[PDB]
Amino acid sequence: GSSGSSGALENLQVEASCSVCLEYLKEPVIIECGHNFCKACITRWWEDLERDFPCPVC
Ligand SMILES: [Zn+2]
Ligand SMILES: [Zn+2]
Repeated sequence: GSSGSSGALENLQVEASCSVCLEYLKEPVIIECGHNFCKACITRWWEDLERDFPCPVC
């Protein structure tokens, strides 16, 4: 029996995470919009050279 693992009780550290899969990453791709996107995701949409395109999530 071991409790106390996850939670925001108290810790000096900030991190982000994808929006689609909601996975924890070290360096999330912050597109123009701002939302977080992982290579696995950001890629699914950024498949073509459609640089000019609105955020999918928004
Ligand atoms: Zn993702
Ligand atoms: Zn967005």
